[PDB]
Amino acid sequence: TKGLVLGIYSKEKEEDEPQFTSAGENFNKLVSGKLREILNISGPPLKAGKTRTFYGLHEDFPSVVVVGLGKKTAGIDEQENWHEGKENIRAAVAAGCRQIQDLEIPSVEVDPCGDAQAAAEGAVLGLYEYDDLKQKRKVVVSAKLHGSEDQEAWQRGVLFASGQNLARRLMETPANEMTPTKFAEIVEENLKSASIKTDVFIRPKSWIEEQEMGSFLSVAKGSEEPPVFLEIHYKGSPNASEPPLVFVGKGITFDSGGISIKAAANMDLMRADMGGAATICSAIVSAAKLDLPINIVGLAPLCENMPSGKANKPGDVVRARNGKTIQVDNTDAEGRLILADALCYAHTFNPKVIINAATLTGAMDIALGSGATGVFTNSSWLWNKLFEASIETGDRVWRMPLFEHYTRQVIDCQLADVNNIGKYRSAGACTAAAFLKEFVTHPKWAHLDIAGVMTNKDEVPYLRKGMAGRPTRTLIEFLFRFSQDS
Amino acid sequence: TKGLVLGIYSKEKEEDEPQFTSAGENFNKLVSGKLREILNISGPPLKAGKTRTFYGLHEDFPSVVVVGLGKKTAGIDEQENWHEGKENIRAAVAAGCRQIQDLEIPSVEVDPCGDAQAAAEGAVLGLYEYDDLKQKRKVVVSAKLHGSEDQEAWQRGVLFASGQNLARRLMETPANEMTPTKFAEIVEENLKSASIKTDVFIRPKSWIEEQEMGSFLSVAKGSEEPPVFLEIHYKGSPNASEPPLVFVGKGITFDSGGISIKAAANMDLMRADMGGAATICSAIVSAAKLDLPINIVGLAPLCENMPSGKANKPGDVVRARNGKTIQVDNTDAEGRLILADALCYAHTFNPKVIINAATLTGAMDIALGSGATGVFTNSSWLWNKLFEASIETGDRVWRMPLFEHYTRQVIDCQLADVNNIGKYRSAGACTAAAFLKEFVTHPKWAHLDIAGVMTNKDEVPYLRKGMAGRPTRTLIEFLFRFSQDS
Ligand SMILES: C[C@H](CS)C(=O)N1C[C@@H](Sc2ccccc2)C[C@H]1C(=O)O
Ligand SMILES: C[C@H](CS)C(=O)N1C[C@@H](Sc2ccccc2)C[C@H]1C(=O)O
Ligand code: NA
Ligand code: NA
Ligand SMILES: [Zn+2]
Ligand SMILES: [Zn+2]
Ligand SMILES: [Zn+2]
Ligand SMILES: [Zn+2]
Repeated sequence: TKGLVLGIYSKEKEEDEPQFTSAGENFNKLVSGKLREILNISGPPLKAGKTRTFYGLHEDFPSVVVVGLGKKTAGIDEQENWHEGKENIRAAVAAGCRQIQDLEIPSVEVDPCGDAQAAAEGAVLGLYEYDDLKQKRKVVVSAKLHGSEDQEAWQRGVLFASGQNLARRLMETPANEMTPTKFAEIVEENLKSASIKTDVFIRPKSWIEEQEMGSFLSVAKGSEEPPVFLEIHYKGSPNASEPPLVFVGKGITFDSGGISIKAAANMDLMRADMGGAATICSAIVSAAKLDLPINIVGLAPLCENMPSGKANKPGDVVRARNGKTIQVDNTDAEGRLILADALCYAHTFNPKVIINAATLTGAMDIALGSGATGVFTNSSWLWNKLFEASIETGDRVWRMPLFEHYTRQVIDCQLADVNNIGKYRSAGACTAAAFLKEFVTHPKWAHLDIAGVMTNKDEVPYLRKGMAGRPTRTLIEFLFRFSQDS
Repeated sequence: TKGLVLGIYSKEKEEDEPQFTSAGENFNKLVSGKLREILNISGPPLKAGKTRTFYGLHEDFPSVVVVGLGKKTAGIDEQENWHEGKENIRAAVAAGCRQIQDLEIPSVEVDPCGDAQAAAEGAVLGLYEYDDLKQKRKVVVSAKLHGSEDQEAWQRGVLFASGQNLARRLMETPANEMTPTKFAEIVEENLKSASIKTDVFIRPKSWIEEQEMGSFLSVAKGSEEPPVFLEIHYKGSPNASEPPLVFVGKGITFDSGGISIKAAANMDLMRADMGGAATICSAIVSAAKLDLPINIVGLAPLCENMPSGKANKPGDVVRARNGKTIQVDNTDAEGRLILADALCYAHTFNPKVIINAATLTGAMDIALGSGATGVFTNSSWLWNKLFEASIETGDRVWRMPLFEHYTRQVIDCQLADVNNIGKYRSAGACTAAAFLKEFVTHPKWAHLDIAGVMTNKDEVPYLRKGMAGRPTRTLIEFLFRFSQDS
């Protein structure tokens, strides 16, 4: 059994009937107009993201799912900050593929819908499900481009989507499996499979201690799970000495909050508190697969945050790699602690830019939810590049303020140079960002608080319920454009 | 006794000593160099916002307070989104005036510090205190410009600051005094004192019922305090038919949350839940005092949100003026309910723009705190105008997303067209904004969630602890520039 997903646009006022994509019209022609005929008979027109299934139209395609693509000329939506057409395609195709999968069809050919990359992303992101630990699973669906004219674009979409799906897998996987060591090993095998122009160092605790990362170590010690500092190098630049772009990701494989223990409700989701590491590492893996002509370094401090007889204690003062002391008033604000040391280390690479990602604050979720990743940056150039890339990917970013106003609230510290929690409970994502900035001197640094986009329920149509792996594609697009432009 | 506030800048590397402002150097000359001499003797240089008091330098000024103005050439700070020099002046002067007041001196002359408006704002905003109900009060200080060359700029500052102080007074005043009726009467007398080219209508409940404002009425009915719909007109345009700019403000004189009752802790601050009305009305009063050549309409639905035998009940469905039904799942999300009707009414004026302000969500506070007012708008032109004005005033704004992503979460309603609370608890300010947008069809609408800037502790140096009256000056500046530019 082989399924087929075909797109149809919303009817324009000047048109007598909704128009099929080129593939749709061709298939209709192939079946002597039976597709149009049955679609007409089926009832109301298919709107954006809606689907309808027709059976027995062609011996090779017992199941044909037509999906609504919305307005054919839908481009950049000035109000939504994204290319609407691409988003329509991703959603429609995802919906179509899910329908094919529900019919238990193992193979599906997908209409490029005028944008093969978007179509591929919809199919690949849409079909993804982390079901490795389930006895009962949906049929594995192999999605392929319908036709052979948009191959590179289609594969580009598969690549981008696969990068995000890698992040989703890493985030979704339970923490007892996805330990710091396991995460590092999976990223290592993926990066090495992507290109041999790579180096991966799964730095052990001894190295971390040697690097004087007391902040990171303070978080890790509460747990019996060994911490690791993942360092990955992708040497894509023609010039080996070319300064690299450095990505840093919060890799808390599991966050119980530590002594400042979290509430039980939905704490299981904290297995994705390493989403920052997942997204930046996956983006680098994808950059390597794209063979981007740039040098990139990925840094991911990985550990668990657990309560125990040797765990971080509220009030404890720890020393970051840069010598700055930190008062750990709340052990559940551990992401900024490990990032302090990772960000310090990031400067040793004399990077062109430093971008960190982290499921850093619930405040970010309360601020923008899953609508967009919050971006704190001291460079409007960098903000604009990330923003422009997000318009293309649809995985939106929204700028958040890096004001001294917030810095003042974290450096007002009773015992040390900086407190790991603001003196007020307001603007949690902003004070967390201000804290990170105290460990950054680089002129082009961007902090992405992805706590709000850590999961998906139904907000992003082409992502099934679960860890979202956002905004991996936006980072990939950013890297791609940087390798071409910047 | 008459005090004197003089400014001194931070020493530049090329300078041999920190430089006084023109007024400072002149005074020093007047006292034969004794000011410089004593300042030198006093110790370390005065940094931005710091002050030092010197006594007996001149028979007419027994107390002279020198204040640090920071870098003389401090201009627009690209990272802080404000004119740093103006902010330095406001803070320094406020500090100086507070010192003069502590010395119980009733009159103070203030150095224009190279920017008389900023100096005036610092003095007027800085000295303000709502102490009408206190037996023990600080000495009333009369601040005046030192010299007579920067009079218009100084008075402009006093005007802007007075506008904000009016908002602060309205917000700070206890709700049993600042009732809907009282608020309306105070705004009325202030607007009428500002210009005779005005009309004020304190619309009674009967009018509100006539206007079919069922949403607004649903909120008000729980309380015995009569609701009023304040409608103010400022006819500043040379052309009476010139479309007006319409401002709308949430005027909940007191919010107990209603049946969805609030927690006791700090609920007293909800006497400022009419801050939206306070800021937009005050801005209009100030626009009138500035005699801006534009037509402006101010709309402020005013009422209390109280629990009682006839109060809004969770689940109740009310009908807005535009016929849209609203499911009131949480009676404490009442601001959007009254704004729905006010925003609908705003369209009847065929306005050029519609800007509403409201202490709408705690989510906004969690998002940006008092760092900046969150601005939701469907017009980048409008956003940019507000942003540019905020750079000048220092009362910053930060854009927040108006995405369908959030709309979907409020129109997913069990009983009606729209639910007054999102289906998820994330992005509270965004879903609240999305709710408002369902009552807006205008192409240039901006919603300002000022919940985070409702109060000040010490974030804004020139504002004493209490209701902040923000971002009144930014609205005034916006209006001023619009009357000149747009
Ligand atoms: C998503 C983050 C990172 S794991 C997180 O859970 N935080 C960070 C801080 S916020 C915070 C909460 C209360 C007082 C001070 C800060 C602690 C914890 C929390 O919200 O209680
Ligand atoms: C500042 C605002 C306006 S008065 C406010 O207090 N809200 C608005 C809503 S948010 C909300 C809270 C829980 C569920 C749904 C929405 C209710 C109340 C609150 O936070 O509990
Ligand atoms: Na995980
Ligand atoms: Na009040
Ligand atoms: Zn935590
Ligand atoms: Zn965490
Ligand atoms: Zn309320
Ligand atoms: Zn309220």
